Amino acid sequence: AKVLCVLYDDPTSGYPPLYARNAIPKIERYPDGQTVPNPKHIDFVPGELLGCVSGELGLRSYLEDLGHTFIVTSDKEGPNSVFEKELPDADIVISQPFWPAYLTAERIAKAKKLKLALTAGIGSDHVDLNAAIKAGITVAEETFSNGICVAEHAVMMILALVRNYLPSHKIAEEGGWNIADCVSRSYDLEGMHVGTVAAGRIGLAVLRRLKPFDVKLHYTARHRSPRAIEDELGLTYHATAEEMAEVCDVISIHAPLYPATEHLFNAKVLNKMRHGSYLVNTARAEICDRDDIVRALESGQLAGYAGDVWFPQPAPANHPWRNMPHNGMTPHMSGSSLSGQARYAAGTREILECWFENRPIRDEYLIVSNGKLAGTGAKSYGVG
Amino acid sequence: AKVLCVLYDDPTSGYPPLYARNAIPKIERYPDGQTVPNPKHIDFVPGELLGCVSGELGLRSYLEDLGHTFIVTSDKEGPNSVFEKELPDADIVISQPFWPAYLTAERIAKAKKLKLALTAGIGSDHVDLNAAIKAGITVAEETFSNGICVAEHAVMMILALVRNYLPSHKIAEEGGWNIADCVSRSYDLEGMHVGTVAAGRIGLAVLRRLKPFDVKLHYTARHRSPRAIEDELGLTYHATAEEMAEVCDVISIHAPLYPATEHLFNAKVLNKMRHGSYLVNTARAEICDRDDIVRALESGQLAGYAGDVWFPQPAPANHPWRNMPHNGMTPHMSGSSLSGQARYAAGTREILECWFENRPIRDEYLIVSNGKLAGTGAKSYGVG
Ligand SMILES: NC(=O)c1ccc[n+]([C@@H]2O[C@H](COP(=O)([O-])OP(=O)(O)OC[C@H]3O[C@@H](n4cnc5c(N)ncnc54)[C@H](O)[C@@H]3O)[C@@H](O)[C@H]2O)c1
Ligand SMILES: NC(=O)c1ccc[n+]([C@@H]2O[C@H](COP(=O)([O-])OP(=O)(O)OC[C@H]3O[C@@H](n4cnc5c(N)ncnc54)[C@H](O)[C@@H]3O)[C@@H](O)[C@H]2O)c1
Repeated sequence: AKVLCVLYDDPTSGYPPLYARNAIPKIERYPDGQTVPNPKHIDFVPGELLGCVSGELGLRSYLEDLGHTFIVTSDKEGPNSVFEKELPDADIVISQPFWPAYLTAERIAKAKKLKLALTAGIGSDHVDLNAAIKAGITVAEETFSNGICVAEHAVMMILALVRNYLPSHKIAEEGGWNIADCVSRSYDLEGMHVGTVAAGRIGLAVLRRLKPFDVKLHYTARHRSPRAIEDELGLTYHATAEEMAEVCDVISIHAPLYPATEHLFNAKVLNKMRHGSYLVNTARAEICDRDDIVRALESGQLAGYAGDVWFPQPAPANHPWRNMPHNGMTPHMSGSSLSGQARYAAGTREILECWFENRPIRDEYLIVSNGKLAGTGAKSYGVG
Repeated sequence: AKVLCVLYDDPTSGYPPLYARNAIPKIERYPDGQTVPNPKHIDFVPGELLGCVSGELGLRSYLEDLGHTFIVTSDKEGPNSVFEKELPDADIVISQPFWPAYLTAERIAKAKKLKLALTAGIGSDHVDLNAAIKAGITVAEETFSNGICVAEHAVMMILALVRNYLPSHKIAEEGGWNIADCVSRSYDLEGMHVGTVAAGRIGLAVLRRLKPFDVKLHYTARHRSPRAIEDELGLTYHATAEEMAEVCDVISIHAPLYPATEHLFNAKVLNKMRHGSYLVNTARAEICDRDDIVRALESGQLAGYAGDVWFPQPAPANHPWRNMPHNGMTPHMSGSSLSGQARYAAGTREILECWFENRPIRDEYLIVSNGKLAGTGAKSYGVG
């Protein structure tokens, strides 16, 4: 088979990078009991940079020894990119959400050999799922592989916004002190009302991390969580995002992107919050209305916004989220921490081993299978 | 009586600042059961900026209606400052750790009428406690008033360092994407060994917030914390900082500054840490050896350092912690969040009410009284 794999470019300083440490923690299970990936072998040391062109997700020896061809590129934009030129006869396509090879309906039609669209990471919305369903393509991802990474990044951003960390660090760097300027917009998180959109794998991980900050917790969901979870954490449930928006000082988004969540957080919802609220989005950018977020920050309706997700990806140099007021953005990096990469690279290999050996891909990894939403896709996504 | 009060300058934009929100959460009690301050009245709305010259800690009407004189200044450096000029006949001196009016033995000797040195906030190491003891000066601070603020700031900084937030935000602001550059030094906190120096009010708050991140928790103290605490958090105790350094990926300092803790974190301790470890210090700068920290970052012995405390304060524009590699510094701001300010300003007034009415200052607020370490000072500090 031909495996076509799109990864981001190597570090500016070169590959490999100079690693700050020589090992990372050993993770065996996710909080819900799911085991970390179980490929037969891995051809990397956990902690290595795997998600860039030279890193290759550690897959080359494995694929070529079986007689498959493995094409790796970062060049993914337009009909003249390496990606689109190599697409028509690729059996399998792999890319990461951080540098996504979009499989639009038009591209799927051109992909005459495509049978498996494999996300390296979590979130397969860069694939047109309706088109994949119609084309009979399997869509899968490494569920939970980098979910805790996102949960940490989200809680970090909540804190940085509320406490006014980023402008205060700039003052330290620039030679200032200026305590009054630092703290004129600095609040404690303690006692605020904080809500998550969804309490899935990441949403629940965030709620658990927020609990000892002594905030009052809220959430919305497609499907309400068990009573035991609500009792454990002291959750207040809301039937809609609008309802939650009315009562929360901070909201963090943790739902997947699909038609029913597209532009969920637009002006109508933003305006339901109390002036000077905070919004963190480490889910997907288009869950928010891009320009309404800017407008909310310019008016102070939002006191701050932060996230690592953008649309499109990569974000153009002039994307308005870069320099809008009171933002805490990063490029899309959370799930690509070196710790996270170890797990999703291992899961990518695990899935390929199953696929090539005619064994099932884990149900929890499935998004689309045999012409319908399947596995986690059937539980978490919609196509309406 | 004459009250001499040193506060930091007003915001550059003017006073009052434009507030992001009009109200803050109501806190009634601290986690150990201690009640928040109980002055008879407050002359401010919680949420207002109080720690600057125009804010006056909300004290002017209270003091002036009682016939006391109230001098507020930010000018605190040298014998020609408003502070040192007004000092000789001041009965009471108040300042905040964030912009501290240092009471050196020399200044205390000039202060012929000084009977009460009152810290607005937590931590009174800017007062020479030996000289205060000699002169029969009462030293007090508002215990717990901004402890949660510091704990939040410390956990925020831990995440920012480990995850490589700050350089990644700069990339987003500058128009880049560069995922490999962002994540070449980005790790999850999950599964790391994290230790605190002390498990006092702030240290315990930090340990509780760290717990749901699924880290392995350690601490060092002169004596063990209660079994209930160790069991709750799954704590591993170490007799010395050196011992804890050997096993932790991340350490956060939460002990007071006095002779036994001065330069505790010097090369000897730092070199016990594994190469690529992280250190956070929101306690006092001089618990670390300033230049040993710089060199540890330059060599990669530490992968990162962050804190909001410096020496001296304010830090000179050329202070080496500002631009040393891989830092997450802010000016000294954590305890002066608007949320914290409401509490310590209320407590400052409570202490003044007791003092003027000839009633005891709360034992937990006392550091020095009746010529010796007293209250919290006797339990937490030393005088070598
Ligand atoms: N750094 C990254 O790129 C990265 C990594 C992981 C996840 N993510 C994003 O976060 C999303 C969630 O991740 P997860 O691991 O928790 O997946 P998950 O499937 O376990 O949880 C998603 C939850 O969202 C709920 N949901 C669906 N529609 C909703 C709606 N309209 N309103 C409220 N809730 C709704 C689902 O029921 C589900 O419980 C991913 O789809 C992905 O987009 C990004
Ligand atoms: N960044 C900020 O804004 C800020 C604000 C306030 C206070 N602080 C600092 O944090 C310090 C602690 O605050 P707290 O409220 O938790 O006070 P605390 O008195 O409750 O806790 C101090 C703890 O340190 C322990 N300790 C004393 N000597 C020690 C030693 N030699 N080694 C290890 N542990 C030792 C004490 O026993 C005690 O448990 C303050 O003294 C202050 O310096 C920082």
